[PDB]
Amino acid sequence: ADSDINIKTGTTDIGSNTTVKTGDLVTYDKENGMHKKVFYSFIDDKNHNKKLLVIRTKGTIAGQYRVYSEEGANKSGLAWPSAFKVQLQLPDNEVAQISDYYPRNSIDTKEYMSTLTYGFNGNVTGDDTGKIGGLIGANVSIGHTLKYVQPDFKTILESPTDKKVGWKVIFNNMVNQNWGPYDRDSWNPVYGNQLFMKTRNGSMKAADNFLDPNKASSLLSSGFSPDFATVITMDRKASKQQTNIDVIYERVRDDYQLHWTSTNWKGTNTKDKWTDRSSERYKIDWEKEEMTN
Amino acid sequence: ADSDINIKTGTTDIGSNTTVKTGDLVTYDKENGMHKKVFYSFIDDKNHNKKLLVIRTKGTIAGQYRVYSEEGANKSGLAWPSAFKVQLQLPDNEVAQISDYYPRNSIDTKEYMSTLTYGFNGNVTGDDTGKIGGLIGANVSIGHTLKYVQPDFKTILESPTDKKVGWKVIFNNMVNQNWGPYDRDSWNPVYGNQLFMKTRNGSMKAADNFLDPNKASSLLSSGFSPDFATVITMDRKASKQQTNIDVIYERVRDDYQLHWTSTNWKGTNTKDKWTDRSSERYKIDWEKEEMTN
Amino acid sequence: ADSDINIKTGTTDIGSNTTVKTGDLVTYDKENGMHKKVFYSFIDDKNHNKKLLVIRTKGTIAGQYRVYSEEGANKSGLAWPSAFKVQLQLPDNEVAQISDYYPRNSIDTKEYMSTLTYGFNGNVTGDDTGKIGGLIGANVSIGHTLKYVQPDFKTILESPTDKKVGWKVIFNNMVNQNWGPYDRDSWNPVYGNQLFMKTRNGSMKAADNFLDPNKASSLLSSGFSPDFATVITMDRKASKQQTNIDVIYERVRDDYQLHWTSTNWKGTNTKDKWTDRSSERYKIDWEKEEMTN
Amino acid sequence: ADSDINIKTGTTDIGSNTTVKTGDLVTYDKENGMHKKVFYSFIDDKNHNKKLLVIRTKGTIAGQYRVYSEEGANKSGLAWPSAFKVQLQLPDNEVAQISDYYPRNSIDTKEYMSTLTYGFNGNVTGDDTGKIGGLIGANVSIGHTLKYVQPDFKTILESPTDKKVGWKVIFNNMVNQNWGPYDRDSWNPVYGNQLFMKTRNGSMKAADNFLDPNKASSLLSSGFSPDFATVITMDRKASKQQTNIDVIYERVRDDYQLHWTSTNWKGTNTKDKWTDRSSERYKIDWEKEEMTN
Amino acid sequence: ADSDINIKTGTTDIGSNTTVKTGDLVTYDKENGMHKKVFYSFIDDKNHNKKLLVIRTKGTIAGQYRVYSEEGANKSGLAWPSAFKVQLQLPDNEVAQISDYYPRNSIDTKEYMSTLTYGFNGNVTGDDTGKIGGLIGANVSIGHTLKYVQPDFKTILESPTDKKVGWKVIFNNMVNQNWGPYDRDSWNPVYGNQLFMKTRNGSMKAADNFLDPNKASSLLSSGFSPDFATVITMDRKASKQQTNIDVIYERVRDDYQLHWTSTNWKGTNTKDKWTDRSSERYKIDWEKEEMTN
Amino acid sequence: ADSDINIKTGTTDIGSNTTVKTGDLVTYDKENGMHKKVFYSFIDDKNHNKKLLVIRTKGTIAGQYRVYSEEGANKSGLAWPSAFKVQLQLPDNEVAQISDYYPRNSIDTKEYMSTLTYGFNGNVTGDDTGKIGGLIGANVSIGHTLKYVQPDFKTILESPTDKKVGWKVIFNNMVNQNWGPYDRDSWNPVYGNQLFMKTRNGSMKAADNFLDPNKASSLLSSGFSPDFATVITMDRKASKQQTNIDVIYERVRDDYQLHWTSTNWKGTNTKDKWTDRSSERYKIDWEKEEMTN
Ligand SMILES: CCCCCCCCCC(=O)OC[C@H](COP(=O)(O)OCC[N+](C)(C)C)OC(=O)CCCCCCCCC
Ligand SMILES: CCCCCCCCCC(=O)OC[C@H](COP(=O)(O)OCC[N+](C)(C)C)OC(=O)CCCCCCCCC
Ligand SMILES: CCCCCCCCCC(=O)OC[C@H](COP(=O)(O)OCC[N+](C)(C)C)OC(=O)CCCCCCCCC
Ligand SMILES: CCCCCCCCCC(=O)OC[C@H](COP(=O)(O)OCC[N+](C)(C)C)OC(=O)CCCCCCCCC
Ligand SMILES: CCCCCCCCCC(=O)OC[C@H](COP(=O)(O)OCC[N+](C)(C)C)OC(=O)CCCCCCCCC
Ligand SMILES: CCCCCCCCCC(=O)OC[C@H](COP(=O)(O)OCC[N+](C)(C)C)OC(=O)CCCCCCCCC
Repeated sequence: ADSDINIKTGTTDIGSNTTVKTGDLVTYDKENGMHKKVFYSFIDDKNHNKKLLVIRTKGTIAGQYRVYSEEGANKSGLAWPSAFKVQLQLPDNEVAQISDYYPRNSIDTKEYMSTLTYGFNGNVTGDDTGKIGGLIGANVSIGHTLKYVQPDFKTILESPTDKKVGWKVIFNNMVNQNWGPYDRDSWNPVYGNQLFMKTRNGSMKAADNFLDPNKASSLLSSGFSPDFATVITMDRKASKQQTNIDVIYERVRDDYQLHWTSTNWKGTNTKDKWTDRSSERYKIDWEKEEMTN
Repeated sequence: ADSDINIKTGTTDIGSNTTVKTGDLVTYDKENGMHKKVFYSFIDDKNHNKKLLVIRTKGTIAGQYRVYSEEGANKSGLAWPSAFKVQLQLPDNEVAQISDYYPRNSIDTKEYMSTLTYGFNGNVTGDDTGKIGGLIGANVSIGHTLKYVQPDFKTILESPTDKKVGWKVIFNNMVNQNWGPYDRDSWNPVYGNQLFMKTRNGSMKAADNFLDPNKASSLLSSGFSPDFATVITMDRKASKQQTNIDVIYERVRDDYQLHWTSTNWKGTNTKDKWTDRSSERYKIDWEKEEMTN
Repeated sequence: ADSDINIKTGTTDIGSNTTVKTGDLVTYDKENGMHKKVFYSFIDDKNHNKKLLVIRTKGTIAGQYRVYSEEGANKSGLAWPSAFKVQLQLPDNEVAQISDYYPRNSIDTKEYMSTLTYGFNGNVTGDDTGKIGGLIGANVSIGHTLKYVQPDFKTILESPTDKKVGWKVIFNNMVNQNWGPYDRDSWNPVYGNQLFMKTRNGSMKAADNFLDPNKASSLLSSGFSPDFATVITMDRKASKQQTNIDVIYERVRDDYQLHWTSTNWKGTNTKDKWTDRSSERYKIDWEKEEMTN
Repeated sequence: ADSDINIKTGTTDIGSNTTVKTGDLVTYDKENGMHKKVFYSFIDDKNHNKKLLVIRTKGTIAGQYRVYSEEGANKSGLAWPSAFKVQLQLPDNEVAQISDYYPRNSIDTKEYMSTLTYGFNGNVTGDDTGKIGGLIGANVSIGHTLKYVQPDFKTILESPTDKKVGWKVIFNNMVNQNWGPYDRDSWNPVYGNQLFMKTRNGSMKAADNFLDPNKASSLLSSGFSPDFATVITMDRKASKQQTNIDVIYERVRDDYQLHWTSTNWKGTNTKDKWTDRSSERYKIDWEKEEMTN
Repeated sequence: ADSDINIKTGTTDIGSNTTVKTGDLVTYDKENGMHKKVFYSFIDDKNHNKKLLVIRTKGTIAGQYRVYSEEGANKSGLAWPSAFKVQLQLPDNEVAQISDYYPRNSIDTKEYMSTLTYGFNGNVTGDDTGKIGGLIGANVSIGHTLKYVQPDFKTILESPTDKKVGWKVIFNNMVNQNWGPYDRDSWNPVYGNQLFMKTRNGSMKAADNFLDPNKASSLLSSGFSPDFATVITMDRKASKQQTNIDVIYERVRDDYQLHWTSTNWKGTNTKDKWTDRSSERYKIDWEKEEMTN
Repeated sequence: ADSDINIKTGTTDIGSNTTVKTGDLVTYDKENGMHKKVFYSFIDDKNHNKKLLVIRTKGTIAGQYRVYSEEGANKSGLAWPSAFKVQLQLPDNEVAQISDYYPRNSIDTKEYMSTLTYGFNGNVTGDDTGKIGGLIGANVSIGHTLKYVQPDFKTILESPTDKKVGWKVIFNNMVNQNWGPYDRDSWNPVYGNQLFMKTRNGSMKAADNFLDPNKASSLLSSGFSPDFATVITMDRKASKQQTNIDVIYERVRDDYQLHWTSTNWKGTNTKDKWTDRSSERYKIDWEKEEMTN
């Protein structure tokens, strides 16, 4: 908070009394279903030290959640998106540098609660025959309760070097049919990984017996639309005013297969089966303030 | 957050010191009961890279929740809106492209809570006859609690290609008569799908025995009014300054039938029975900045 | 959110650098107790496409909650407002159209919580005679908890056509004497519909035995004041610049009668007994920007 | 709160009607994986008393979470970041001084709840033989509940002297596999420190049996990006207008080793095993208002 | 709230259309580890009645939490900061006065909840021999629950006279090892004051057996940074325009000693053992609007 | 809310385009420890109807919590502030009037919750000898829960007449040693009023056995600083432009005495023992817009 040091709010920011030449580039990769788009902005504030360029890789990545293979009613497969990734890179010999990037790793908290209870009890028992009985008792109780919030997909910021910065979205865990949350490594000796399992012992065809995409999380089927910001600074006295950038939109899928053993379905997951990458190279012209490709 | 990179807030946005020519077009489709409307705005900022056009498909889609067929008191049917859809498409040969779209798939979270309890107990029992008894005990308890919020209708963003983008609204599940939430695939061996069932074993006429539309969710009967935004960019040097768009407002209904077997009502649901589509083609004139049709 | 597409906030709105000629018309209908009022505003922004007119039907509708008929102490009646309605309509041959309307159907959510508990137990029992006993036990528990918020009166938006748009307020359910919520269709074999019942088996006069209006919801007795907004657009090249509108403020009452059978009171409800409508026709003059009548 | 003393808000702040010359310097230390960056701003308000300079050490520090050594399946090690540190220092003979620093130690609160319950009980027991029995009882209960929120990593502000100021981020405790929170000093006689333990008695290779980095907290693997602000004031009449600063980005790792004793895995932690420091010296030129190096 | 009297918000404040000459003075007291700093501002609004001066004693006070003395493994001591204080004073003969001071005593609230429960019970017992038994029971329960939030350190405003005003921060109570909150006066017959005790009956060296500073509250080890505001008014017609102020940063430490009696550790606390004061005298020159020393 | 009537926000307020001459007067009453201060503002808006003057009686009142008398170890007393009061009055013959006053009586709410539970139970018992037993049971439960928040000190606004207006702060109730809240009228047959009691049956000296001021609420010891606003209007055509005001800062103390009967301490409270008043008379000069004294 800038106002917490007594500095008037907004004084230290950059971009006042200047003209910013924004832009936009959109490209669709039919092969991988990645509607990538980048929205840039050239800021050159005279009071600043270096020329600036903010790249916002909005785009969108499809889900690709479908049953790829079926072999009769005995067994069938399924491919689902294990994690989405997007990164920006620069040539090793380039002179520009990565300055900032908004979505960053943040610390996570958890509640905690301790309970202690003392008790006392006493009753008097009697019957018709005149018998009289008594009972005196006591009890103690100690309790620990711990609660926290865990999302289905967890965004991460990979260690950003000077030249390349990249994010990542992975599959934390999911709740199926209102049952206990499952994850890729979850295992049960009888049924196995029940992640995307419709019925434990249904009699339908194996390919049919898969969780309906609507029931599952949206990102699995309808894709994930990133919103990431990075800022690139280039010295104003550099001999060359042209730079090249590479943007990647890789998506990683997994193989989930359920198998009918004798009576019930058995689910197995094979992480990191396929990976799809869609890299496009853009060219930056600092002098003209336009990025084209 | 633009201010989190130290850039002055609002610097990177587009639309400053420019005149935007808005508009409006309203049309009602009596056949399907879809009061469709589009509210557009032409933004051509000199500091930007391409001409812009934002389309907000506000409109409204009716519910169409009524008992379509009745056959005596033995059985009767009912049609309800399973899902609402709206999408924008462009001709394959067009040069414009889809840039953005507001309502997007978002990650969902869930609470979690683990509990552990230790116990101790002891009592002394005595009677008139002088008998003295004792009791010492202990117990342990482990508990997992998981809570999350699930809406009745869940909006989704279908995988947006470069040329076409479309949303979708589906029926998650509903609570009937304060009873457990039901959904399309819910089944009970005795009664069956009790989704829109008034009384389990009422003696009234079959057509009468249906959940009152007021009790159910509003969207089922009174319709759903969308609010979706998309932005279309067209290069300023293109030879042709005219483009055509298509807007669709399809709505999908289901068939719900309850049947009197011997004593109680039995309910069955047949998903995706009917679909109603209302597509209108608009023409865009970038040079004059007006969309008409 | 306009700022979520990178457009500067407020750019796409209409009404900048223009003069709006507001107005006001108030009329009271003594027969039906409806203090109806409309607050209009003519907006004609040169950058827009059509002339605009926003109508805000503020007004107010009385409750009319009273004991209409009494027949000795054996039985008596009561009329209460089941639902309030207000709608705007245009002549079929008119050229203007309905564009927007603020209060719209919204999706409703519900919480959900699943619980699972394991237990263990063991005690050692002994007495004076040296007898020693043991006990080992275990238990499991499964719990589903579902919570949601339900208001007394639920506003709805009837399917809006091009020419007419109307809202509606209905009676969801009410809590009486801190007892379980009741509604119009609620029934109990012994007492019946106990909605507005003071005492189950009081000995007072039948007319007296009714819930005090203060205890009940406010809208029942003191009326409901609507706040609804609609916008009408008319093409700027139309031959005729005059339009007629109709505004209706209908209110629906129900008959609630309690009857002394032998020992306790019995309550019965007869929905949709009376309806009161108060329609006034206004005239719109686009050229002069004034609505009068 | 400035407005709480009746002073108009923002009156006492500094930075109005002045030009601030910002800047930026980025450097990457390949050896230690620390993408350090500093964003400075020279403020010289004529109404103020001294020249000002705010340094925001944004940067980023990698996680470095990996299995460094493995010796067959009997045992293997692991190094994880115990704490991240960053500090600014000035030469002892310098004339500038440290004025402020935003992230500061803050007081922490805890909930508290006391419960007291009285009880009464009575039952009548009878059998076919005509025997009649009674039971009267009472009980009391006292309960203390205390709850508070404890984050995984806890930022601290080391005692700031006049010349040097430094922050610190340490490892509070973590929740593993939904089990009770663990910390560095946690110990269990059977298993030991179960902090980063995959399975208690799994049969896999020792190196394999480690908690997946995705499951653990993000900062452990993907690094921690600091955001700390400090302000340096230098008198405007000083003979020398040049100052030197030192910025350090030390990171401390620990050694976590699990050992297979006879049947189950045993985990041991050795705090403060390695420390990595990356110090860079910057030069400040007050007269020209530029920091370079 | 100024707007609650119908006065336009901000009308009654002071500081509009005037120039405020701020300042800053920083000094570090190596002997006591108190990085004291004062940030002043001279406001002389022509519409006001007196000259104004707001002093914000930001500064910072070190924690000084360490084991001062150890005598073998039998016993050892510890000194921790019991309370931090800071006050401003004026000479008795001075003419200026204290007007305001932000952080002020505030009323504290507590929740409350009363519970009442009625019960009923009945079971039918039978065996093979045809014996039939019954049981009818009832019970009542009354419960009072009271919850409130209590911070570790509680800031107070000492009774402010005309000439001197001073704040105070004291040690409310702390939670150790997730156990019941402890305070200075807490006592246990077996162990004693268990405030900063690592293990109840550990076998390590006495000096070693102390709570790790990281586990404890931050203010204990890393110090407390105050933020207090006071405003001084001086008449504009006074003969002398020079005033002297004194600022004190006293810190009070306590002695905590744990002692090995025969088997377990015993902890004893001796409140108010040492006090450290660091007073500096500043000179105020109203005519020149500068405070120097 | 002004914007809820369609009036542009802030239109109806007073104070626009005018100059307000503020002020300040501070006086300390050594005898009673009341640092009283008044902050006035003369507003004369030409569009208004009367001259305005807002008086904000900020000031501060000391706590005066101490053991006044002790008589050996058998008994001792204590005086604590029961209630703080501040009021403004005008001479009866004056022409000015009291218009407004911010802190006003506000309605207080309470939660409420009704619970109902049905149960069922059944078990099968068997032993080695082949005996088989059964048990079928049921139970019902009704519960009322009511929760609300009650502060320690409750501010009130005494009935404001035309000439005088006064506030009041009283002692609602307090929580001692985490035990049930106590108040002035609380009584216990064995111990008595245990409000400020350290230990029930401690053996220390009577004067020593009193609750530590730090443990109690802050206002008891460190005093209460009021913040109250009132506005006085005087007609602009009045013959006399001078008015006199009286400001009072009375504080009421109570006598709390604990007495050693035979084994335990007994506490008694005598409400309204002493009262301290400090009234100062100010003179208002409307023509010159200055209040002096
Ligand atoms: C895997 C299990 C590892 C052992 C964990 C030990 C830490 C938990 C301590 C514990 O049980 O809580 C403390 C309780 C409650 O009493 P306290 O709060 O200590 O008050 C003393 C009253 N008392 C003498 C009648 C017992 O007092 C006790 O009963 C404590 C007795 C000494 C420690 C052993 C307790 C066994 C707990 C499983
Ligand atoms: C479908 C069921 C699959 C098995 C799930 C195992 C995971 C749950 C572990 C569990 O029951 O919780 C741990 C408990 C509580 O004690 P801990 O927290 O382990 O402390 C040890 C104290 N104790 C030796 C007296 C037991 O200690 C135990 O009693 C654990 C014993 C070893 C695991 C088997 C527990 C059976 C749970 C159904
Ligand atoms: C109207 C009632 C329709 C039936 C509803 C079935 C769905 C509910 C399943 C259920 O009861 O929850 C699962 C429980 C808990 O254990 P799980 O979480 O399955 O862990 C297995 C441990 N166990 C073998 C010792 C039981 O394990 C069981 O006991 C499940 C046994 C198989 C399903 C039948 C359960 C009967 C529930 C009324
Ligand atoms: C490690 C344990 C140290 C001792 C802690 C003592 C402090 C806790 C006091 C306590 O147990 O709570 C007070 C209860 C509840 O009654 P009160 O609220 O005192 O009302 C009196 C009614 N009664 C005479 C029928 C009992 O009344 C009592 O039963 C209090 C009796 C005197 C104190 C001893 C209680 C033993 C608690 C472990
Ligand atoms: C240290 C203890 C001091 C005594 C505290 C007395 C204040 C608490 C009163 C109390 O126990 O709550 C009221 C209950 C519940 O019934 P009520 O709400 O009074 O309804 C009457 C129904 N009844 C006749 C069947 C009892 O009705 C009763 O059982 C109240 C009977 C009269 C007061 C004595 C109750 C004993 C409480 C410890
Ligand atoms: C100081 C006490 C004054 C009396 C307060 C009466 C008001 C409370 C009524 C009450 O107990 O709650 C109603 C319950 C629950 O059943 P309901 O919700 O009435 O459903 C009827 C089912 N049942 C016939 C099997 C009982 O049904 C009953 O058991 C009600 C029976 C008639 C009223 C007497 C109940 C006694 C309560 C202390």
